[PDB]
Amino acid sequence: FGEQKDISEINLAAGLDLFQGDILLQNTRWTFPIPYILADNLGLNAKGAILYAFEMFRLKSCVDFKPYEGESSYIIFQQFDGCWSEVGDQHVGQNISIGQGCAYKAIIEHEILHALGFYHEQSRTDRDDYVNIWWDQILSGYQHNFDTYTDLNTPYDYESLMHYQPFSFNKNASVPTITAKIPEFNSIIGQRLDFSAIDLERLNRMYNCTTTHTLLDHCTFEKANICGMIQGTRDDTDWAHQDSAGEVDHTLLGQCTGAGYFMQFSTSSGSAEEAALLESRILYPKRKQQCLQFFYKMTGSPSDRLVVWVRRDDSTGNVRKLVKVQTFQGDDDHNWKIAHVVLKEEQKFRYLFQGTKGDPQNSTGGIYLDDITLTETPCPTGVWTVRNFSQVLENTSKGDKLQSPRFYNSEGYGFGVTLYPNSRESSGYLRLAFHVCSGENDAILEWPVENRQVIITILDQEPDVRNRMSSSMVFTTSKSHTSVIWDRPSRVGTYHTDCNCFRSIDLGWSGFISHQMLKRRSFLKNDDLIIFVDFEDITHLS
Amino acid sequence: QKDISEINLAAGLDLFQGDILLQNTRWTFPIPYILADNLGLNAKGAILYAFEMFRLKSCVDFKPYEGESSYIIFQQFDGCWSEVGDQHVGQNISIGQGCAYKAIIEHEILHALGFYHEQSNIWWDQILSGYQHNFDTYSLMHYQPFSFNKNASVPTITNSIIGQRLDFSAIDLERLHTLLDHCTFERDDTDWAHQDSEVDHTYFMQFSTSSGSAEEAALLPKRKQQCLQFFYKMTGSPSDRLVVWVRRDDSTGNVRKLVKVQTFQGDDDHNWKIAHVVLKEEQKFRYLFQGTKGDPQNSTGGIYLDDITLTETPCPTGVWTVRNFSQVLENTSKGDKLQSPRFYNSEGYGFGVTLYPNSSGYLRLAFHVCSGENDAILEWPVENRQVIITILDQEPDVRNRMSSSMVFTTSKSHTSVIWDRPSRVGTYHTDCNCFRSIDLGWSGFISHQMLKRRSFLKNDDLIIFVDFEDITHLS
Amino acid sequence: FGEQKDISEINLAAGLDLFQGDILLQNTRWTFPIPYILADNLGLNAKGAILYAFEMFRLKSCVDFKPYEGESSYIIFQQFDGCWSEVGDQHVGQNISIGQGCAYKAIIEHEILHALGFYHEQSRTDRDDYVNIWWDQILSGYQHNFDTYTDLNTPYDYESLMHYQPFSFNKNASVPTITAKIPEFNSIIGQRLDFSAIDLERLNRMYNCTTTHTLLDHCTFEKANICGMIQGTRDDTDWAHQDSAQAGEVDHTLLGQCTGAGYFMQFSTSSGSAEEAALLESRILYPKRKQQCLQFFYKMTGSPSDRLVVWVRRDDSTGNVRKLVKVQTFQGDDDHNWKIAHVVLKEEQKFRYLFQGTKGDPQNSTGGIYLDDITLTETPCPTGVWTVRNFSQVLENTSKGDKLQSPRFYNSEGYGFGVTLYPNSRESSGYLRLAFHVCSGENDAILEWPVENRQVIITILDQEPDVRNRMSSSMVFTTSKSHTSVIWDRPSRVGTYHTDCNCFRSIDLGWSGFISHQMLKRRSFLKNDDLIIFVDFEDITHLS
Amino acid sequence: QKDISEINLAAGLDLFQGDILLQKPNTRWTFPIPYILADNLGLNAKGAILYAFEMFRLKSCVDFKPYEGESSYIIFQQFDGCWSEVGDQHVGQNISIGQGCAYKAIIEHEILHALGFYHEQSRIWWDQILSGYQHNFDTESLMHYQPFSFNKNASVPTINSIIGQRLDFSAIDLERHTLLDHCTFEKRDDTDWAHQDSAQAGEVDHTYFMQFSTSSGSAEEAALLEPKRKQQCLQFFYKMTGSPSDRLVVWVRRDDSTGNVRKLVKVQTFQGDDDHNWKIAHVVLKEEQKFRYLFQGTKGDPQNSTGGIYLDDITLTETPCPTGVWTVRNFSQVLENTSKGDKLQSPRFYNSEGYGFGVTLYPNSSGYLRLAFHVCSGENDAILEWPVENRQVIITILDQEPDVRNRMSSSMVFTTSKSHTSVIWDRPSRVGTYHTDCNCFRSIDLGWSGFISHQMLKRRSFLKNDDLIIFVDFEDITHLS
Ligand SMILES: [Ca+2]
Ligand SMILES: [Ca+2]
Ligand SMILES: [Ca+2]
Ligand SMILES: [Ca+2]
Ligand SMILES: [Ca+2]
Ligand SMILES: [Ca+2]
Repeated sequence: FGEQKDISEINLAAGLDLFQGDILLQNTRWTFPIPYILADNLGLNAKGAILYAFEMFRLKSCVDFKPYEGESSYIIFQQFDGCWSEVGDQHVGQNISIGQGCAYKAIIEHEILHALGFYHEQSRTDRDDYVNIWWDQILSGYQHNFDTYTDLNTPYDYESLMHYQPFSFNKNASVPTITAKIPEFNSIIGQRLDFSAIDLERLNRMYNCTTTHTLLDHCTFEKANICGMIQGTRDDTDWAHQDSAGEVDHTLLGQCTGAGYFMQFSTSSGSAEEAALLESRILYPKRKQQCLQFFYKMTGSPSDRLVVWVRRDDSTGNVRKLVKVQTFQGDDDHNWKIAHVVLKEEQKFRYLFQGTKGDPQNSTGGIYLDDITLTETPCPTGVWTVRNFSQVLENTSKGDKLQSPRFYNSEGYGFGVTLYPNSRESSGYLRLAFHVCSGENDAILEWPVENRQVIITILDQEPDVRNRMSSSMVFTTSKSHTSVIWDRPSRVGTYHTDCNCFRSIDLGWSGFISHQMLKRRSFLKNDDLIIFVDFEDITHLS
Repeated sequence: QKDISEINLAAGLDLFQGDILLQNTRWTFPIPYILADNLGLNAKGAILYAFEMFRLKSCVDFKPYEGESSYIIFQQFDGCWSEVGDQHVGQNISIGQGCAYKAIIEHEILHALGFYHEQSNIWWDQILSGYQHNFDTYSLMHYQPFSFNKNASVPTITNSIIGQRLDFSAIDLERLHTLLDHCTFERDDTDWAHQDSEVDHTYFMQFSTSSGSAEEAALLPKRKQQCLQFFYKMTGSPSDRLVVWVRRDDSTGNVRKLVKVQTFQGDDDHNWKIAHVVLKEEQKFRYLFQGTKGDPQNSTGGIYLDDITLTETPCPTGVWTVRNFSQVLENTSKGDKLQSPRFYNSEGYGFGVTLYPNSSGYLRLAFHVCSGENDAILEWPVENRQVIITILDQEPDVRNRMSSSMVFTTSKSHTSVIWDRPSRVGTYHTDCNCFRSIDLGWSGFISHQMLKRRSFLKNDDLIIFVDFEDITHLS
Repeated sequence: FGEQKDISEINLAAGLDLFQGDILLQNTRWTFPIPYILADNLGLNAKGAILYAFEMFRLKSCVDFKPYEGESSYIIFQQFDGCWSEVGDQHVGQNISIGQGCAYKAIIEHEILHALGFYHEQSRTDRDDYVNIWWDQILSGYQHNFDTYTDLNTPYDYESLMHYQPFSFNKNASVPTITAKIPEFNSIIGQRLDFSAIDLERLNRMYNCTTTHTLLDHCTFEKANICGMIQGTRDDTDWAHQDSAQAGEVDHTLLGQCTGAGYFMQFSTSSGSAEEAALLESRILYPKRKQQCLQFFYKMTGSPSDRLVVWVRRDDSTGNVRKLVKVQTFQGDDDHNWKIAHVVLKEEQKFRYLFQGTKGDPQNSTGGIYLDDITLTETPCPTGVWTVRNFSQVLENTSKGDKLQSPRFYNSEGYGFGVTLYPNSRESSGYLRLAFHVCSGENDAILEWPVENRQVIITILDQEPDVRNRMSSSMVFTTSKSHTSVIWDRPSRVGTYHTDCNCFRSIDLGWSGFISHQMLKRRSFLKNDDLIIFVDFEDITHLS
Repeated sequence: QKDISEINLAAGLDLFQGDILLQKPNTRWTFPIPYILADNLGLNAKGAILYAFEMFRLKSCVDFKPYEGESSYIIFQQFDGCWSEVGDQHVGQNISIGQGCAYKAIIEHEILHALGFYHEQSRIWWDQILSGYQHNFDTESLMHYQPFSFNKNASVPTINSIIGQRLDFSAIDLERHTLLDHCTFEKRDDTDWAHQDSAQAGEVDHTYFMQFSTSSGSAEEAALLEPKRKQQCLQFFYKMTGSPSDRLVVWVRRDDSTGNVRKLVKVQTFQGDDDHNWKIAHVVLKEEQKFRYLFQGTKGDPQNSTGGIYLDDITLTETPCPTGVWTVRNFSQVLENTSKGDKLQSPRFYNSEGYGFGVTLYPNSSGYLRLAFHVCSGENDAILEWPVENRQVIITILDQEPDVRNRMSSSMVFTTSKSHTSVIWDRPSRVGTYHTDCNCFRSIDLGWSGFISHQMLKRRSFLKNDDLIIFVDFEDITHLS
């Protein structure tokens, strides 16, 4: 794929001269939902990436989008030269361009923020206060892209998705055109992760947003009211709200004395098959599917059991009907784990955790919970936790590699992630690459695999899913990838002993994230690197 | 189970032909219906079960009475009766206590749909005085041999079929929504072979596993939910595997998106078997069987399929197949018993069936609740859950089936309360490592003559379906 | 004054039988600003208390209030029997009653939340999951006030100002009618401090609020961008940003409870040349009133010759922020603990606040200037501020009816006054008593006596840096000729002499149960073991 | 400072009566006069014109406002010479303020022409006039021709020591908005202020005076004696012979917003010391609604007091107060005892932005007094901008006359600029000389060697009480750029 280029490099290479690089110039605030059209010229990877960007907006703001219906104003997405947009609505159909390199989540989010009404962060009048502009290092004629002019009463943000990178319109790669007056920020400006917390604040103050479209419930256990959860009465005992005073919480990891709370069910005493029930408050879903994400730990007997249940409506408006959803079992890990459970609730319901004592005569520990989130989105297909990443990074040379355990999609395709901690082609970067694995389904499946989107995402472990800045990369499997890479691994795959399976050649972004960035933004919380991977058919957008 | 003529005689009624109230005349579907508050919750659940049978075997449909010129209201005021024919005005149907059995309910509804009795030799000298007019002239709709009878030693009508209470006969259905597909058979590496009687369960489809490479394979709605039923056999390696897949629409009108639904793994029972798979398809789709070779050298047989059906109904919560039932019925004295495996419902209650092949001249089934790993999250005593026990008619076409069924609702009135948490009221059995409740059921569930009568004992297998569902929402 | 009564007791004493104790049941959301009328029957203390409640709404939400002027829907405040309101926007007229005894901040805030559209927390459909109703302990014929009657995806709030106290409609004072299922919350339910965080979240979701009318700036320094502040270029050095991990350093935001987190600004005075300085400066701020209060925490361990100067830079009338004006000077002294400062600004045009540090004699200084927890609000600064050191040790070492007295403060007119604190209240076991008194001073000959129609507002500062999440306890009264033992005549006549001020103090008047000890220990009121009290004393004759 | 006739002669101009432009029924202005300050007009000249307009508003009903497109507007520009068109032309008309015309009395002259006036010139030493110019003599006043105007030989006047003054308007020039209150006293508390008639030796008025005695009664006994702009200056003369513990407090009572004036705000406190002479006080008021000023006298120690508090000559103007004030006692003795180049230095004064400054006085400059401004290092220096530029120095010798119509205060103005070198206005610790009296560096003095003549001081009331009172102002005018 190659290193992701900045929008200013793309539009310069495309021979454009729009105002401020990506802004085109031919009462101006939208009324939600914004009508959209994905045009036929727009490539399949770009269509998929645009719909992934819309899910981020719904998870983090009140912004929403719909297919066209004969409405007054609308956004048409097309594959023209360069990445560009027209700032604010303009009352008859406006056009966003995404083409020949623009198909990245953060670049599409950027072009949509222009259409919502935002200008560049560095375009504000008070740039001369926060950043230096090296005018002698800007390319000839392109100085006009650094001119200024709108009072939402908010501070200047170096993390803003709407900021230029240190090397924008730059005549020699050795010397940046922009530098921060606070030196720590020189490696922050022009990030391509996600919306900053100040970007979401400004979007919400401009559009009177007070709630998001796809977040139902969120609980870190840090308030004594336990987020309005309730304890069972028909069960033998109760969950204790503990305060981190030989264990640490996942919200703060014991870095704070007193602060830091988690729920515990002690398995070291009492009768076998005694249980404790923790239940949510009544929730009202707005989609057919939800993902319950939580962090848990087990140290007791292997026979101890954390079961996830739903109690849903009886169709008469009484929340009485139980259903058993997933079971987690005790083992030898003894560290905090991430769990995902797919719910499918179409009517009002509650989520319940049932801890149960398996062998209390041979247990000296228990079950722990922290950091719950419920979203109205699909759950990540594969999740890979690399323990002790800092030590992995210090013990590996350039071009040493780790491989995930084998994973499987809904159709039954097998796949995995290869991690190189010290990237061969990019010194000081981590390289992630995607490979297909042979499996028990290879005869019912189609080959070569095509039109499936791969989404790889490094999780920012921030407890509030709104403020997470997770790094993501996306691609679509195509016959144009040759060495065809995606043919049945049996014919061309390099055999591996650890799965008794054939792995395809791996085609992945050489620079996924810098080592410097990995250190910050809670990505390596607990020194665990957490990678999400999705592999899904997008042929229906064609 | 008492007869309708007995129930109405015991109620002290004197209706036309024993169960008709005499106060064009054909319905327009769906029939608008209202369930009265007086009507029992157990009766309401049984009435819904009867409605499902009507939709499955006939065009007849039932809808809530939001507004219509004519409709049916079900009452428990006095005995069991139904005015014959649509009255052009809202009519009335009575479901007497002791007549909640599904058969009795289907009978009353057949009168509302317009039927008179099938009999309408008669021994007039054996009839009760003052009831001879119920035998005047002018199947589920026939009198029993001892209807209005004065002396149990002699019948009023002459035999063993008449006044059956299984289901609609094929003639009752001929004289009168939820079936999608049915078949008796009469990109992948290899094909399934269509083969002839290695005897058919009804022709059958065979995928051979005795040759070639490992992991070679062969491939063969109006509501929200469906049940796929099929018969299968495996004789190859225990490594061999039958997989059930759905291919569904991607919403562009293209059935392409695969989803894996169930896997069946080879095992040492080499007989034919019955499987149920729940499909949850809300758009157009296909069901696919993937056969796959697990270890060809070790394998000396194949995978076989026969008697497929797909219905828009919930799959049975547990299924038990008692093998060599003729030999079981011979090998058991009165009060010898068999117990099913430990099944579970959606709420996680554990349960089973106890069978006593010699009850006199009847088989006896009884339901019991087993302790399970969910006993702490569950509610006790269990109430307002309906139990359905059914003996399957193995007839492959679901329209033609006359499956025996019985029903009851768990209630604090059942004492010896039988339904409290089994660890406190029940007794420990080593064979499940579990506590079993007292067993409650019917001493007369089916006659030994009946099991022989309608191919229930095909392959000498007896197949029992059991369901245990919360019906509190009807209250 | 006595103990503050609950709204249920006040209406029950008035013999009323309203819906849910305080609702009158004669598109239903308001359009801001809400038109209001303060009726002629409404007493002077109630008028002053209602205007004080409107300033809380403008600090914590987008709610705002304006004069009648002939609009179709308006709130009329009147002095009928009981404390009660209608619910929502009638669109014709709405009466809210601030009866006798209703004139306390949190009661007026409650009635205004009813008019904004809120019902009680203990009447929700899910309630029976979260609290127990002891039906045998309710008074005969009042059980309808605990019946169940709006879904915003918000959880059940025990802290809600809209929740009933444990003894509401109770037949026996020893047994509660309500108890929380989570047992810690039994002393939280029915609090009368302020809006909870969840109360404000629900108010803001229901009205599409994203900002507040009277907050201009806030900064705790916990983000490395220093909340949009900038360093000076014309000065001699820079302010550092320090992490509280070093021995002998501690941030005011988290007080080292967290480790590897907690930040403050430092200017070192332990080296360099005399009269070197450093500037730290705000973003460009746009005021919407004539007056502002800058509140910040500071500490000075350096030479008593070191100086912290607050400056403003304001617009020159060309639209360029260039004109400097000097505002306040703070000097080094021997109290090395954290201190609270308040500086009044009077800016009518866009401006920037600046802190200048200055090194005086670094030859003999081993310390420096420290800053944390800045806030700027469009409200008048507190007239007097009293910090009681080691309060937990004071509370343990004092007996019942021992006392402490504040320094002597002055109001704008020049009246001298102070606060008397009794840590272990005589009349209210487990409470702290605060009481006001007037002190003789150098202005007693120009001032009017007996002092009447002035309003006293006493507040205990919650110390939470983000002003939207403070739950400060506040109490109010108006000086009146009825107060006799007249208490408010010139202190040299009616007072007693005190050797500590060489002055005369009036008889002290206030609330014996000002706050419970359990409440002070729960929230940030005793942060660092400093208790911070604010007091105000202003003329409200113009509301008459 | 040169005369206007010399400035227009140096420009080589030949205008009607030397400074009137004639462009060709009855014409006369209707106030306020609309005006424009042109972009070509230098920064010192813009500031000097605005100081001249405050004199018009302080002394007359004349007023000035910005352009609104009416038929008549006056545009001020930097052409050659100082000149004007007499009276309203009924169209836009121009005033020229050339190089050297920035002095207030020259601007006041050109404006008097714009209002409509002619010189008092009337039927002169013809043999002393420059060849050809004789027509400019055809037929205290500011407009009166200077004695040496249109003169061929500096040894002899053409036209005695009063004529052609450049102080201010005479009373007669005013005879041909910003004063609120004025009193010379000549026409809840414990006791009263005594109106007193100067009948006791050693107790004489500054002009009758108001007296609060401190030699009897109890301590802390008191007596009380009780707008079109946002800001006002209360000027008064006071004296305090009593205890150093005695106080004079200035208080304001303002409208409470019901229309009743009851609220009291403490404004300034003045404290007794061992200077028993009359002092001049300035108190800034900031009143936007109706109000009363109050003086509270208070007895500090009646057991160690043999005197009192005295007040005289109150005035209240809707203008900023003077930034710094200096009172040179016994000037007549100073002027006799000093030689050429002996000096006195003012106490350090601070503007609103915090720049430290002062004045140097040389009493014998020949026969003139020399005043010069300097910047002093102070506690703010690190935070201030340097070199200081675009701040306007005004130095004024107050004519002590209590009625503000009758004052003729000598005033000079300049604007700090990088062009001033010997840059004089850089930070005094870099470019100045250190002094032990202030413990501070002082920048090089810049000012006028001929600020006023010793003759002019005697004629006016500047030397009342043998006090010379100097006012100084140092304010940012960058916004006029
Ligand atoms: Ca936690
Ligand atoms: Ca067959
Ligand atoms: Ca801090
Ligand atoms: Ca600096
Ligand atoms: Ca008096
Ligand atoms: Ca006088």
